[PDB]
Amino acid sequence: RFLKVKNWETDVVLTDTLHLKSTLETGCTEHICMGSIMLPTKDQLFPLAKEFLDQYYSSIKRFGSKAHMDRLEEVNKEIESTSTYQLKDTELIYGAKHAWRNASRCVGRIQWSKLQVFDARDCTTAHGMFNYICNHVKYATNKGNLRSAITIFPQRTDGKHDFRVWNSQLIRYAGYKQPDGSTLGDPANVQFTEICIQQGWKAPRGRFDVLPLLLQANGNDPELFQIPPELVLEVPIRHPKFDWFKDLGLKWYGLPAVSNMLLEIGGLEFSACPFSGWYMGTEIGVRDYCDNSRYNILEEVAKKMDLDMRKTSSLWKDQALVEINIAVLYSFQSDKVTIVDHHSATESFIKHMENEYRCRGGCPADWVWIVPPMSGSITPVFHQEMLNYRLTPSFEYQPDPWNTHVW
Amino acid sequence: RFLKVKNWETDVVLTDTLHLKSTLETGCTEHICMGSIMLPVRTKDQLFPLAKEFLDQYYSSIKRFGSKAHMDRLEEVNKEIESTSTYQLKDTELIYGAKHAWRNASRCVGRIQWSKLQVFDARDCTTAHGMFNYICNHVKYATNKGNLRSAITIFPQRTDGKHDFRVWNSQLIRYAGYKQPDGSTLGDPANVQFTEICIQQGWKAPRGRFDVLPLLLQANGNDPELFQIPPELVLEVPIRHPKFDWFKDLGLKWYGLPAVSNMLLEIGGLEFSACPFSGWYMGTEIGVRDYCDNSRYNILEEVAKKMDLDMRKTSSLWKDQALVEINIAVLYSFQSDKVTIVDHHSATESFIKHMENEYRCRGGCPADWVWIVPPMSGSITPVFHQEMLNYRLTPSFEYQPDPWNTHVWKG
Ligand code: HEM
Ligand code: HEM
Ligand SMILES: Cc1cc(N)nc(C[C@@H]2CNC[C@@H]2OCCCCOc2cc(F)cc(Cl)c2)c1
Ligand SMILES: Cc1cc(N)nc(C[C@@H]2CNC[C@@H]2OCCCCOc2cc(F)cc(Cl)c2)c1
Ligand SMILES: C[C@H](O)[C@H](O)[C@H]1CNc2nc(N)[nH]c(=O)c2N1
Ligand SMILES: C[C@H](O)[C@H](O)[C@H]1CNc2nc(N)[nH]c(=O)c2N1
Ligand SMILES: [Zn+2]
Repeated sequence: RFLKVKNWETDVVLTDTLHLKSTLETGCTEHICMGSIMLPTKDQLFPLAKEFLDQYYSSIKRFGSKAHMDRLEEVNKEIESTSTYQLKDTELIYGAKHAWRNASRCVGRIQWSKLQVFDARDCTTAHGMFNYICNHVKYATNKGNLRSAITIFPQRTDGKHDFRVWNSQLIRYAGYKQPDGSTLGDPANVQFTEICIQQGWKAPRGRFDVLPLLLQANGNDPELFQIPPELVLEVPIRHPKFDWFKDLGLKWYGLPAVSNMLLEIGGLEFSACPFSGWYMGTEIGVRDYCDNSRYNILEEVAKKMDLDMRKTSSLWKDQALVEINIAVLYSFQSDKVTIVDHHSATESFIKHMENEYRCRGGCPADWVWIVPPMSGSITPVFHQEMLNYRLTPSFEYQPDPWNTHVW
Repeated sequence: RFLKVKNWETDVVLTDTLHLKSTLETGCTEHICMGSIMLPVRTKDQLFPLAKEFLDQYYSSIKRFGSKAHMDRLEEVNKEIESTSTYQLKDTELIYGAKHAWRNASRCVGRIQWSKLQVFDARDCTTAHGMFNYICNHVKYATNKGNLRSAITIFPQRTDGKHDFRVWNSQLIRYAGYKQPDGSTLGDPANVQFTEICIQQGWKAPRGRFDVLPLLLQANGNDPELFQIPPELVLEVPIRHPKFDWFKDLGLKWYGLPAVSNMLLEIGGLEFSACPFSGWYMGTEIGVRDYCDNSRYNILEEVAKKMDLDMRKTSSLWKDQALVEINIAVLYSFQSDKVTIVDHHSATESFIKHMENEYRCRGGCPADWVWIVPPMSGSITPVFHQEMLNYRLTPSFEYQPDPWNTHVWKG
């Protein structure tokens, strides 16, 4: 019930108490561990609200004050007559900041407290959503000096009037099925590309086609919008020693911006709440470029390096993987667009973790997502035990909305 | 109750029923996942059910479940337990048991090999010297002049927990580590404490960077005794790089035989506290872990220096670049000397085919993703994208505390 985590490279032991305030379920039992599964009324709403306001008022050093009790009352009365309630601004900011503080999969949480929150709760149409979004993108991009941010659309009401961003990320490249039967562009987005084309998008039918936004206001059918090209900062990818690298025609976008999650604060659900930070190199260089199911360019790169591709044991995939990632890092840096490498990101999180242990009594952390997808055991997170548990406020993953929306 | 695992790369969906036969606890609950925690005298009473569970498993596997031969053996074990407190495994059962402990080892990527396992029965061994002989024979048989064969040697079972057989070495073959007065370390820093116990026990230590440790051997609850493995039995590979010629002058070598000797084998309720086993290396174990862990031989800097990488910012990926070359070197070296080795690409791929076979034939394959994914290049190996369920089946191998923490010195 008080739990220890050991770092096996340093012998630092941390004691976790924070887990006891754990509320949601993990998917694990004492019989089966699900650590590597990607997806494991007025009545219920008041405890949730209470649990949240309690932590808020504690955080502002006013637990059990006149102002604390007064708010519990007001919220309680609002639920009883309206069946929901509204967060104060200051509460909203705190909820969003803490949702990221609680995100057990996120290696970049050292920054959780620097999050600019944009209150789009007064939003009513897809056009409003687009406007808010363009502002988010421009503010966050900051000409390349990236700033973390989240934009929060109106909370779920009765589930029939949800605001949703249909894209999974604000900025993503189109994927298209080809005559030969292979894939042009990003295969991750085939399904969504076709929907866009089917909503009406004039697809340029290229390899790095920035997709249109699909915006749903008040549970209405969604509409398309192109993001002003001048707002989409992109980076052409070159190697600091391989001259031919640039001839591959590779580019990536500077702004990672998750747009499909559901944000839960004090029992209220914000179903459209797109957020953005900045890339860790490996997310582009390892996953976007190299995954079998993604742009998958290892064979092409390995050939240009004239490596021995006859046997897996020449470690040609590995050698090419490193060079691809040097190139991502080098390009972003050369163009002055913020990026971090896995070494410094993981070093940063270790410091963050130790901060959260002395300041908060722990830090939920999912080791399967925290350890980088290349060079695992030479980053310090590999040797660090982590406890994974669900705390609220949180971000949850949610069903791709076309399986869920009626047309 | 059915459970599905998905492969995100292939979209193959597998159904696990096997987890229904799981008994030991994981350490996880519905409130907390312990999946990355390294570590998350028996009684007459609990024993016959454990025996019976095991023996029903054995008899189903040979297609004699319900046979007279099965019921006779149940009653026979029954009796033996009540009159003597324990029981003895037949040869056939011991072999089956040791194969299934490997089969159920959810952290092992090598399990495609599980049915090929040479079992050596050392249950007549009564002394340390006797243990040494048996271990020497194991090492010679498994080494096989470079053409490694999987094997395990099984020493007599625990009785009252006061007469335990133990190999104090954590692997049969490992290098010493010596802490210097100045805080540096010569040899393997993992093995420094154990090396101190050996020096203390009387070992004369050459004090260099790759000294093979002496076995420390405990028979029958007795104080352990020192023994030198015959050096002609210790196959070693000097490490060189196919393109870089300065690599060999780093002075590096490694032993060919990976052989775990500190674990506990449990079969039908019995505890074998001494069951050293051995297979062959996956190259990243030496390349990534042994050489490049910071707490081990820590050679990334020296290798990047000699490679003249830009070492002034981590974003050159100098560590990553040096790591690949070392790993190329280890696989090159083993292969040139005809010592069995598998790379991580080929080992993970075999494992996914093993894993799928197991779902079709057995109803599951428990697997610990945190351990199965190699410690480099994780995401370009197909295990990365594989969902896995982790659960504890017996027969099983178990960590046991280092013996020098528990032994009462007879003096
Ligand atoms: C400041 C720079 C940031 C870095 C370097 C970063 C790092 C990452 C990384 C590497 C992942 C794994 C992504 C994957 O492999 O799919 C991740 C996941 C995630 N991060 Fe961050 N993050 C940053 C900012 C943010 C911000 C601003 C938020 C929200 C406010 C956030 C919330 C999340 C969440 C909820 C996940 C899990 C996503 C999922 O489950 O699909 N991160 N983070
Ligand atoms: C074909 C040769 C084999 C290969 C390539 C292989 C591969 C591996 C690797 C890479 C590990 C992880 C070690 C680490 O990174 O800490 C491992 C763990 C393990 N393997 Fe194997 N294995 C092989 C044969 C065997 C055999 C013969 C057995 C026993 C019969 C066995 C049982 C285990 C156990 C119990 C663990 C976990 C050890 C622990 O918890 O410390 N393996 N396997
Ligand atoms: C089925 C499913 C569940 C889930 N939680 N998330 C997904 C999305 C998959 C999981 N990894 C790749 C893909 O996610 C990419 C979007 C997350 C990227 O997250 C960030 C956010 C940042 F701000 C910065 C960085 Cl480097 C990464 C799918
Ligand atoms: C605290 C703890 C628990 C535990 N279960 N196991 C350990 C042993 C640790 C895990 N990494 C370093 C040390 O491993 C050496 C033992 C595993 C090696 O196993 C094999 C066996 C083989 F036949 C082949 C290969 Cl590549 C590896 C420590
Ligand atoms: C099956 C496994 O859970 C899955 O492949 C995970 C592994 N770790 C990950 N780690 C990160 N950061 N992102 C991911 O998408 C994944 N995928
Ligand atoms: C803390 C963490 O669980 C621990 O470092 C694990 C991570 N994965 C590993 N995987 C293997 N194969 N071997 C190990 O020693 C470890 N160490
Ligand atoms: Zn778990």
